[PDB]
Amino acid sequence: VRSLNCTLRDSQQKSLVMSGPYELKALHLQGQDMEQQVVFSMSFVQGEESNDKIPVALGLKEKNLYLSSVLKDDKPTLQLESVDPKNYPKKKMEKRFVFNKIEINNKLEFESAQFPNWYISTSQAENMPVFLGGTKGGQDITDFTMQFV
Repeated sequence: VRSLNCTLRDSQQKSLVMSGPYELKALHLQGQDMEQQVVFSMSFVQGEESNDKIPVALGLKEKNLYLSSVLKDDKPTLQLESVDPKNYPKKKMEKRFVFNKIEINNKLEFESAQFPNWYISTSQAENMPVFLGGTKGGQDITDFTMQFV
């Protein structure tokens, strides 16, 4: 399946890092301290494609960990999920692992295929988790830049 290596940064220049085994946190990084940032493998998977809308999976570079959207207390929730390292990545990923990457004026948004209009979001504050957020509109950050590695 075609994959790109990549880092993500929020629209406020916060870098993404592993908090626990299974959480990402977003924080202002600079310097050599930038080593500490998570590289994704972004996969081009089967789904609903327009010029504006590309379905992707987001895995960690050389880990069998994927971002998925899951119901956790009658709320769409972001988790890191372990997968069988022999079976992944796939072209037909399961729907919970699929995000629609939307280009919206040199920025990216990552909409969950599974929960429409829920986005990968970060907090304005330091050291908070990346979450699934349902409100675009000037409180949580929903847009990102992408860098190639």
